[PDB]
Amino acid sequence: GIDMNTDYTLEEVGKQFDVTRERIRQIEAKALRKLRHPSRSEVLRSFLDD
DNA sequence: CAGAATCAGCCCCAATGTGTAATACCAGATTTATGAGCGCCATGACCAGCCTCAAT
Repeated sequence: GIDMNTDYTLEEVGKQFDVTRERIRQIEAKALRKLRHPSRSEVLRSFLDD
């Protein structure tokens, strides 16, 4: 739910993008892995107050 | 000329407004909590080539 009124489910997103649900899942997992890769999001890691 | 009436002037009585510096039971109806169940977005496991390199 980023920069929009509401979020969209994975199936509606796949339908809008003409991409299967599993391919959408794999692309999301690749994006999450790339964000978990180091040398990035250092301020995001610093955003924890514990 | 003195009389008292109905109007302004005057006066007594009531009213509000102020007061600082950090019982009993009976019956009939309703609802929240545990009963399971359909159904599913998303977890874990494959599995075909287009996209990305090598030797001659």
